[PDB]
Amino acid sequence: DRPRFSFSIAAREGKARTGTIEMKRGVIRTPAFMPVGTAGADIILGNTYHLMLRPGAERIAKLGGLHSFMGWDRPILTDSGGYQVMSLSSLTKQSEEGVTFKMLSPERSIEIQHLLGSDIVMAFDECTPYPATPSRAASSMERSMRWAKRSRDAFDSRKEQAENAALFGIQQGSVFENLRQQSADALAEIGFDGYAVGGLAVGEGQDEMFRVLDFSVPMLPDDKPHYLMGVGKPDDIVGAVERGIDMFDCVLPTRSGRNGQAFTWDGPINIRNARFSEDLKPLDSECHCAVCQKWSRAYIHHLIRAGEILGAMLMTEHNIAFYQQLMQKIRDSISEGRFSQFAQDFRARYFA
Amino acid sequence: DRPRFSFSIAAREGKARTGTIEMKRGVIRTPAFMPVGTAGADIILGNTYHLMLRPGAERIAKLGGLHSFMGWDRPILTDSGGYQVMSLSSLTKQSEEGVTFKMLSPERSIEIQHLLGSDIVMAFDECTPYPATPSRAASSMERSMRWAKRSRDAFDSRKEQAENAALFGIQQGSVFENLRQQSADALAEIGFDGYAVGGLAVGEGQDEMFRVLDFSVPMLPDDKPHYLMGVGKPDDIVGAVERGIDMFDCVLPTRSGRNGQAFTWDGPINIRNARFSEDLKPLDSECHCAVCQKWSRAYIHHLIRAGEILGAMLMTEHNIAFYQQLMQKIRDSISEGRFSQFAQDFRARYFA
Ligand SMILES: Nc1nc2c(CCc3ccccc3)c3nc[nH]c3cc2c(=O)[nH]1
Ligand SMILES: Nc1nc2c(CCc3ccccc3)c3nc[nH]c3cc2c(=O)[nH]1
Ligand SMILES: [Zn+2]
Ligand SMILES: [Zn+2]
Repeated sequence: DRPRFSFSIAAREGKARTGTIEMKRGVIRTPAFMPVGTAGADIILGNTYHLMLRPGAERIAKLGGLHSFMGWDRPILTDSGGYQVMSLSSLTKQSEEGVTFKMLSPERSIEIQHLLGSDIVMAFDECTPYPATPSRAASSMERSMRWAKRSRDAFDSRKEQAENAALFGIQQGSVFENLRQQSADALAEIGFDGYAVGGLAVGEGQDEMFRVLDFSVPMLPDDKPHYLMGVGKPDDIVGAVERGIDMFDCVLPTRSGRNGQAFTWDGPINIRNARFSEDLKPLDSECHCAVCQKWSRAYIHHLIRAGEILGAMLMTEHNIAFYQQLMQKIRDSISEGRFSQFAQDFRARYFA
Repeated sequence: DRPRFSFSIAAREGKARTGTIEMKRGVIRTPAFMPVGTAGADIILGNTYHLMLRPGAERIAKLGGLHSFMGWDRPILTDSGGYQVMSLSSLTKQSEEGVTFKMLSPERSIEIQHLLGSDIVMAFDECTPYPATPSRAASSMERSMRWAKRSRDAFDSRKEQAENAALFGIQQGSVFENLRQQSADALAEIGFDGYAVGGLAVGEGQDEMFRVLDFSVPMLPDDKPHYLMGVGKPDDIVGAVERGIDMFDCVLPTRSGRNGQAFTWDGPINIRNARFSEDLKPLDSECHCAVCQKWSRAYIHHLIRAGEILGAMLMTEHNIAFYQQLMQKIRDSISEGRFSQFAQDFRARYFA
């Protein structure tokens, strides 16, 4: 049987790495993109915030857990819920115990993720608002580090979870190198199975994010996976892999798919635009996905313009397939020692 | 090679028949349900009214026709467009030449369907409003019969269409037996490849529709397929097959699928209802579709309640699959001489 958690690096190029995470439910090839399970990927995302509200974490456990519920027997990552409460909820009330909204604490977060049955459990953190002064960023980071220890203990107190899932710590510190170093030191001292770079993809722009990644990723344990949360556009991913990131999630493939935007090797396109009404080429000339095997930009443009659900499904299937082809190309080129050439070739074509 | 059009009846029970329509692009097993191609079926529907407006019939021909456009190389039926103009358009203006809206004529209808490339072409008729007085129903029917002859001639003037497609005449006459007889006589004298019962599914209720079918279907040529337009609910189809109908279309599978209603052997259910929030059974216990193979009512209820497009796609896939399983069961039981028992068993379970 596979171990509970084992990360091995098969090849490197500069700061980039490619390898595998072994877990009881399957293997995850890295760098990995992790799509929302609500729709090939090796791991999908559960929506902790939505699930604790409908139908509730207890109801999901009663239904047999998220794997059974969603019909997905491979690994599932779940976020810890505070980021989502802090962005999509009202009348939020924060304190050292946790957050109240209309009480999510480290312990409750971990228990919710346990009842959901997810394989990769995120520590309960505070995604510090951007921008932030040094003092507020430090205060926030210090509380997240106390909350990280409380998450560690809650996770270790549940035998089924401690023996079958994995726990990731989330680095905070806003854009400040010394706070990122302190956060990294505190996490490493607690000890986690993986480490996420939190508090980015919060409006900072790609230049600032890349700058923060430049000094932040090397503070994490090299021998454990690095998860950049909430990122990102295809060029964000390529640049973040260049900076040592192993795992990604982003709202873009599914949000774009529902709003008429398709990702291609030549950049994104809005398929609703009239220039596609008679374009017989598939969404992308090279894409191996099923949509691109059967249908033209013209027919997908027509479905979406007509309001047919089929169109949004075909766009979403293509976008998710495109992201996985991107990750496959990143892994192959790292493994073959030509990732640097690939990144240059990707950006020249993607931005042309 | 298959012929342009050949209908053969393999077995009968009472007025019910089962058999096949051979056409150059494929075989159609009857009784047949014909789903909207905009999403196994043997024939799909093109939306003449929408397509003549976006992107236009000429643009579809420029793109290679509807088979190429939709990625579907099997038969396609198209309606003649007037029913749709008369129900979904504004500022309609009618005359002996045709209908003007914001000029669809028999000749233009046929040419539009030719440019679309459909395999089964509907005569350009007037679906008489319901209810209607004898005099208005007769006037309307008499114009549709003149229009049927004009459709015949337009169809025969286009060599590629006359040699590769099929043309159906549409009986009108509202609920009046003598007008239905006159309409049937006029169509048979013109001569068509199949005959549709038009002017039903316009609000009359199942009792009245079945009454009209009782005397109307036997006026049509027995040796040609009978197409009841716009029908219907599963119990409508079963009863119409009992009355000699061979072909059906209906908005229900796709409209229901987008609004939370799933058809089952035990009747329809609204999956959004709270009673399904913890129901681990598939949408239907017997259904062989992929959705019912993998997912519970509970998870589909959750997707739809959450607004996820995945849910509406899974409901639609199930509903269309259910209709085709219904038709398969009708064909098998007719062919095995137990359709009467089947209809009784279907209604007892469906309405229980
Ligand atoms: N816990 C946490 N989540 C973040 C997310 C959501 C990632 C997520 C993972 C899995 C499911 C849903 C959401 C961010 N999205 C954009 N920027 C983000 C920052 C953070 C962060 O600092 N902490
Ligand atoms: N031409 C025509 N169409 C009808 C339709 C649409 C069937 C159709 C077929 C293929 C595609 C779209 C629509 C009806 N729908 C409900 N009742 C109906 C009656 C008629 C009718 O009398 N004539
Ligand atoms: Zn594709
Ligand atoms: Zn089903």
